[PDB]
Amino acid sequence: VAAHPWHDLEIGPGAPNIFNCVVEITKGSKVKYELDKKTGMIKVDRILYSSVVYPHNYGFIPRTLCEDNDPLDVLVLMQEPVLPGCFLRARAIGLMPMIDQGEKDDKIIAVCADDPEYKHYTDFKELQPHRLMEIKRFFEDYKKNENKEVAVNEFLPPSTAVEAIQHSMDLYAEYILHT
Amino acid sequence: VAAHPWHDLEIGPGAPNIFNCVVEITKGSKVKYELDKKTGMIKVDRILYSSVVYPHNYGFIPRTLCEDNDPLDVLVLMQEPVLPGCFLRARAIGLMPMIDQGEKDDKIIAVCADDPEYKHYTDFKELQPHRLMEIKRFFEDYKKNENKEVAVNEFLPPSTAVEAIQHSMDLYAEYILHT
Amino acid sequence: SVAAHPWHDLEIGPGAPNIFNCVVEITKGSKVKYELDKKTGMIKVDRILYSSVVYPHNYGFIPRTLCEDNDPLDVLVLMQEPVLPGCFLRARAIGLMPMIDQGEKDDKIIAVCADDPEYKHYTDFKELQPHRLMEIKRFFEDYKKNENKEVAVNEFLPPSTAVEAIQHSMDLYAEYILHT
Amino acid sequence: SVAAHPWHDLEIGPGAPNIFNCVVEITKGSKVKYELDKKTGMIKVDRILYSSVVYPHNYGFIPRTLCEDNDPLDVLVLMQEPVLPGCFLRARAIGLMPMIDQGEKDDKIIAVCADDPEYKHYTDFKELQPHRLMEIKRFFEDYKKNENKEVAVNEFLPPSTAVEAIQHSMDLYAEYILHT
Amino acid sequence: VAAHPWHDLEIGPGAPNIFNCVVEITKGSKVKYELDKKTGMIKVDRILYSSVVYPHNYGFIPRTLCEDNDPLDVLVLMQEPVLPGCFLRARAIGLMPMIDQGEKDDKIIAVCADDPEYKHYTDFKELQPHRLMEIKRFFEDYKKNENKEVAVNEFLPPSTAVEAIQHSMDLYAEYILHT
Amino acid sequence: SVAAHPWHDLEIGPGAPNIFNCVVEITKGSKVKYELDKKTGMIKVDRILYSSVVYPHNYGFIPRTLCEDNDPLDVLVLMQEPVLPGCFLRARAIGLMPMIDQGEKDDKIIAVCADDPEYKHYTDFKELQPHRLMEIKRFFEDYKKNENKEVAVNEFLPPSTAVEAIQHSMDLYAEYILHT
Repeated sequence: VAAHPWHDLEIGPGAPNIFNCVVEITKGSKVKYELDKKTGMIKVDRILYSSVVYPHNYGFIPRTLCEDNDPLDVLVLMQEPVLPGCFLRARAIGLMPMIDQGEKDDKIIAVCADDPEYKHYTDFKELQPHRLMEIKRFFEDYKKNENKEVAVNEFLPPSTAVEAIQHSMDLYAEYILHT
Repeated sequence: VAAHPWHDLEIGPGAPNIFNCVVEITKGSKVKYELDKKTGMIKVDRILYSSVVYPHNYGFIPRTLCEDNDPLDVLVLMQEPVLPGCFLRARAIGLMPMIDQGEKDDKIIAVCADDPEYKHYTDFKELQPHRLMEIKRFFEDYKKNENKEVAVNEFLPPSTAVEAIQHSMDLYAEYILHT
Repeated sequence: SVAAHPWHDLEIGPGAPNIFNCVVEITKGSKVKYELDKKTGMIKVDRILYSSVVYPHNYGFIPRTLCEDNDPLDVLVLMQEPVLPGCFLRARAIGLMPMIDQGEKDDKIIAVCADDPEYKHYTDFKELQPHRLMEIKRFFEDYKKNENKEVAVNEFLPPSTAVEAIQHSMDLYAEYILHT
Repeated sequence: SVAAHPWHDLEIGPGAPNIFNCVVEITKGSKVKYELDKKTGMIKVDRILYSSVVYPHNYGFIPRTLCEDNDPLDVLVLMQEPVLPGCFLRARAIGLMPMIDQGEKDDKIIAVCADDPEYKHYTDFKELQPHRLMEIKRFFEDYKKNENKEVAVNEFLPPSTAVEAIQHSMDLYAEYILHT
Repeated sequence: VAAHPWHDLEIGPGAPNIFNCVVEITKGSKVKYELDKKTGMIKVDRILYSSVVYPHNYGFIPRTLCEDNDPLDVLVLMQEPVLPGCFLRARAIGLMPMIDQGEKDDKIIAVCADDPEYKHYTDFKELQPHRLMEIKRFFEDYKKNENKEVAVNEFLPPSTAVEAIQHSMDLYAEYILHT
Repeated sequence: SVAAHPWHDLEIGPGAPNIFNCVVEITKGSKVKYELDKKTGMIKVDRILYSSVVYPHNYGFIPRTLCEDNDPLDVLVLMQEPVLPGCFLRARAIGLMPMIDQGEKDDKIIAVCADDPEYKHYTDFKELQPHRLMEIKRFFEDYKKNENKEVAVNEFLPPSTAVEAIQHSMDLYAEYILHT
């Protein structure tokens, strides 16, 4: 009756537009936590190799799968840091296309649907431009001292983000059948 | 063998007087976490709509049930913040009667039984009066900017608190039988 | 060279009244009500707040301003980061928050930090999320309630009103402090 | 107006010796041993503590006091919240903590913040939980152990003894610093 | 499919030399959390009775058992605090022999294998001497105000630590068979 | 006695240039770029950093030093604990970090706190873990990138080079500030 956060937590009734999101990393963290797929526990993947910190809460969507064999990642904008392992309701407001070490790794940019400040945003264009620059720079830089290259491209609108999410929902459901 | 914190964690040998308490919210937090009953995970219910913070650690008693269909809530006084999802041993020292949006929602005021500073308190009357005022004001105010009203009444002695706990223990055991 | 009294010896700045130096007294998230000690220029604990509330933003005063209550003009400064009490920064007014505290007028400026890349581009409080304004209003209405003190907060007024209030404080300081 | 040396230029306050201004040097929870630099009035890092220990409460000194060790009288201030080094607050003595540090006497006041709603009503250290007193004693016994320095802490003495010690420091300051 | 952190999390392929470590206590904490063996949850065992804090992250090795019937404890040196309940990969660099209330209770001193600063240490002798003194003093003192005595002896080299770990791995496997 | 301007009125210390007083402006882990206001001696917010980066260590300046850019000599101080802006500590140089910021030279000292038991025993930057040096270099290369400002950081130079740079700043201060 205790849930594995990727398999057992539901994506939520309003998916793909509104979805449960499991936080892995807190805003301001230098610790890169990640879900351990096997156990469903949080593990330290690494300490970041630069004096950088995550600009926002970061995690993944339960019952999603991508071509890299992991759930779909999400950056969640909100007033407050959230603890790793806790889940929240998020609305997608953009897609951030990236290439990490030659491999495609697009990520959702979302807001917390239960944050009174942020829940009213629907589109990444409504954010201050500096914010977007800060996010882009973070992803370009956070693995630089590991001699890894991350290319970050122009963000794409919510309708693209939501298609990405629906596609990962499909890929997950297709993986669950075989098992 | 991994526990759901409401169903699988025992209430403890000394219940109802002394009980295990699962912390949901840390002292000083603006994040209102709560137990997700289905999964047993911690979720963000909301960010508080006012510039207020929880005055003390806050959570629930495992294997308890109230008329609102949730476990019985507890405010736990102690020297240190405790992380959401962690449990501790608590002694009830009072009952705080409230009405939230017309619905009865009484809460226990407790101390941590393993805090050397606080474990020796047996009654809410032993606390400084200002503390009680601060607690009362918090519950009156924390949902005000959501246009919700919470009436908070005079606190009741430990013997009342312990009856409330025993009653929730009964209501839980009665719910578990049907299933 | 001389170490500065932050009220008297810190300049208000070239862009005033529009953009001005601001001395932080209280950090965002604080339950400690620090204030300028006018005699020494040190920061003092006035009180610990009597409720489980915290300052929603950094808060301080404008140097070389005076109000009828004998104090510099108060400012709430929105920006990404907490700032330490006693440090100063450059701020731009985006509104005025009219209040009455224990029957006395006590208007406060709402501003943004002019050197924060995120917030320096705001010019008007109406550009902020509505919730933000509600949180700020509620704070000032609630923060002295458990001291049985009443604060009424009225609708916020535009930047041109803010700027006029700042200019007036500047004149009252010159009249009462600097020139006699 | 003049910016203040916090030892010399900050007044001890109208209620002294009972209630007095206190300058915080070290914040509750800190492993950094800050101290007043007597020459400049700035705060300096004296050392990082040599053990995994932290100050149990805010700690500082009383302005315009002097002890035989050539320093102001030290004070441990109990209250709800951490206070920043360099800020001052109003405190009430509730006891005296007699100690010997490397063979020299070094009594310290134990006090509460007079403007903290929770703690301002305490008048005597015996009103605190026994554990609190044990933690404080252990801290002072342990905090220099890894520097091979010995501190013996004796049983705490009542407020009337505290107040007498404060009055004496006030007199020694007037004698040695103010009047010559 | 959700893991009990002692039973269900693997010790890791490189054990005993490199092992998964479940953090119980964060660097800087006055809260002594510990694993609840029954549930696999984190619980508050006590608030420390002195004004002391853990000098480093602290936890236990999954699928290990000692003569005191608990998993083997580990102090993990790294740049950053880690949250209770999260696991990480650690390399043993020493054994710290202790006697707690007359009972033998040796503990591993390790580094995080994924911390770029610390992963390159192989031996406790490579640490500044003051660090070792600080650690030793912490264990000698942290239970003093509870009138408990902890004797801490000279640290022993990595090869001893690794034998201790292998032995606890054996004791665990021998306990698992009966069940 | 006089309250001190931290650049002018704080002594560099008896052990200089080897060991020197250092005034912290920015705390380890901070995204706020504080700096000394040379006119007042107060700490001011220069900017909030334009990237999601943080200072890797405590950072400040040496009192009674001058560089061609009209500012005291900058210092990065390694130690166990964050230190508050405006406080001073004793530091030992272990290297020099040569940089060019927007085409202008801007060498900075790398040092350790002389009163931190862990770090006071280091004498040379080569004794630090290689990763530590890479993190520091990357910080200075990256921290102004989103302001479209370029900083090139070159290989670090030994303590004897650091010490010479400090001595030179001391002489330039005496020449330009103290003696005229």
